[PDB]
Amino acid sequence: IRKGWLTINNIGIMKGGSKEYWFVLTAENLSWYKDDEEKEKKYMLSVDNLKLRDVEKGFMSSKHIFALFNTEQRNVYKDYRQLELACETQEEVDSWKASFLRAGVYPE
Repeated sequence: IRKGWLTINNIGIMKGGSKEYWFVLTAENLSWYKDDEEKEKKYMLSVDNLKLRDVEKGFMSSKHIFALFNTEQRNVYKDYRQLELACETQEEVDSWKASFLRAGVYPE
């Protein structure tokens, strides 16, 4: 339902460091790509069995941050941290959060 650039702050330490990925969100799944060519299909998350949260109060304010997480089903991202997603502006974060909620991501 939505396509665009989206930064991930929590990436495995072996390949860690905040990185920007091309992200496609649809009703069924979350698809991550290296670039807007939409070729790699490196990894994905299921829309169902996910929860959407705001970032911790007092956390870094250099980026507009929100996170995807879960505790009830085995649909969790790599067990390193909660999937912290970030954007340059608040509008992009709100757009992504709304798209996730429409897709079927449970709020909080």
